[PDB]
Amino acid sequence: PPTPHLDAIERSLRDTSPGLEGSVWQRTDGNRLDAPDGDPAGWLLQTPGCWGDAGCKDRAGTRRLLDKMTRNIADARHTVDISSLAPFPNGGFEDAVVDGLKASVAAGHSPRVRILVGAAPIYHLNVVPSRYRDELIGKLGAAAGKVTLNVASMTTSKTSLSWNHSKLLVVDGKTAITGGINTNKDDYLDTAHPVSDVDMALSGPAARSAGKYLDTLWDWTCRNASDPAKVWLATSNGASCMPSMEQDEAGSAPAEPTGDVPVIAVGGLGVGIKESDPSSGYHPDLPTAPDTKCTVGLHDNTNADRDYDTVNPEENALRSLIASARSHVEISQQDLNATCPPLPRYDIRTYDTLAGKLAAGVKVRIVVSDPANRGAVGSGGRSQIKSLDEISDTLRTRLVALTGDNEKASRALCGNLQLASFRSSDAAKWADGKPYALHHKLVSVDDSAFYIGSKNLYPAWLQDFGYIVESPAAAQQLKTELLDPEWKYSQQAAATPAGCP
Ligand SMILES: CCCC(=O)OC[C@H](COP(=O)(O)O)OC(=O)CCC
Repeated sequence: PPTPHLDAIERSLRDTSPGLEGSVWQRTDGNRLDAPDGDPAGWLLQTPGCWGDAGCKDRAGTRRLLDKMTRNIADARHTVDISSLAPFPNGGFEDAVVDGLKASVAAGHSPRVRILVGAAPIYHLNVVPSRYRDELIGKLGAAAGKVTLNVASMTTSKTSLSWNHSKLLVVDGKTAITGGINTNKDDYLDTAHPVSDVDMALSGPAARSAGKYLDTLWDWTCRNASDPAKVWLATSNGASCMPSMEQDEAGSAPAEPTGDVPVIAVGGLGVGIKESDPSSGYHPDLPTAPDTKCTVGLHDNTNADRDYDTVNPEENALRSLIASARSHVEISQQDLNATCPPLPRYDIRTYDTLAGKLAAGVKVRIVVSDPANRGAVGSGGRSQIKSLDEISDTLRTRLVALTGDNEKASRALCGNLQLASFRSSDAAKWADGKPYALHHKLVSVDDSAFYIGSKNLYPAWLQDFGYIVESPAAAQQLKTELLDPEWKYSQQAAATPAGCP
């Protein structure tokens, strides 16, 4: 079974980060999209899960995701590995962890558990590692004595604004849930205006790849607990820091296959974990582009740092995913552009790839969060543009820079671009009155290969992770369950750019 899209991505990653293969990125065969029997598309865990229901009575997607998290942890024989943006998991998310651990201990196991969050410098952490550990111990009750906890909050770079943004739940190195959902009450659990998000569940060797990736983050975290400005660490039962928990669990034999799905795991190390991939020959033609009305003051790691690429293969992974599309690409995001300053407004190479596809007649669709979404720096569902023209107009100038003339750029822009903000029903806003917020980090290409993960397409220099799947059957489930319903309702919020019929 051919995988032309995974092949193009694999070439990009091996030229970018050959040294990081097997830790920060890895291609595997034999994975299974982990759907419960009777629900073939249940591996796709969308939230809140109320397509075409403006009042969203039944938050059935959020209940399936928590149910799935609880069940995967309950099955744990050996290791539980959790990462997210701060805060530590609370609400139903903590209940899922606590309930799962009690069940695993009750089945006679003594699981080791890593819970890592990334914290921004300006962010104040109400519940710190030691307090969170203590809450866990208390709710676990008698079971705590059999549970080895490592809990840690971390920040890799104050100046380059870098900390963990990956959203992972890996159990025994063989099941993995990942995506864009924060294990964080307020965003998804207790509001009549809940953010729209998506996760996926798999099993197989690509779960071990996620495990390896978290070992990389914990090697750094354990070592840099020597600097409490960077790492806060708490363990239970006198346990040591466990930097290589996933490698110890893997052992010598290679991961066993669970199905037939080929997957590329790929993350990135942000800034301040590893300066560069010492074995990488990557030497790119970095784009000479200016920006209309923003210049980043910080050093532009997205658009002008070779070394950053070599330790962040996810950014080239996403670009070569779009580059790989022969027919059509769907981009469903919270944002394509970033707030500038502090970060660059956009990823030049990404917009050049998109423009190149518009000029080749490849259909491009961009659905982002509504610009009416104002939030704080990390609100989730917030928008970082004031208008959708800040995407189309950028696509235009990058088209003119390529095609030569503006007329040719209009036949490309108006002919091949669909640009909208997110809706999940016929209502323009929630029946709550507040607007729809989108939190996807999703790219789909030719209904064959897709990315689901935590890594946004807008510039951020955080540590992220995600999976690229190539499977015509799985992209078809993705199209039916998410992409078609998304466009069915977000086209009522479509943009028609400047200079177009
Ligand atoms: C600031 C540059 C990194 C960034 O942009 O951070 C976005 C992230 C949320 O990202 P997202 O989930 O909305 O895509 O917020 C945070 O990590 C900071 C919260 C205090």
